[PDB]
Amino acid sequence: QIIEAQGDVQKDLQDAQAKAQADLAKQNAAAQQRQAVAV
Amino acid sequence: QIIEAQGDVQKDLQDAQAKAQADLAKQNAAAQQRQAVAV
Repeated sequence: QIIEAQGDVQKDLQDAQAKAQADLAKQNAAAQQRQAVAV
Repeated sequence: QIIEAQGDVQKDLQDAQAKAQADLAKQNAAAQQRQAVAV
């Protein structure tokens, strides 16, 4: 039970981390295309 | 209960860290576009 609780809290922690990383990557790609399209 | 409290305090810690990282990335992108638009 203790290991399952720790695994669940971890799993949501890395799920939030992965979502944040994906959002950051999307924002970086948007910034890159915005700065590259200008000419 | 202890594991849930630790998970909650961690979760807010990495949420603040991700928000700070996103703000830093936005500031860096703004600085890059400002320094590149000058010609």
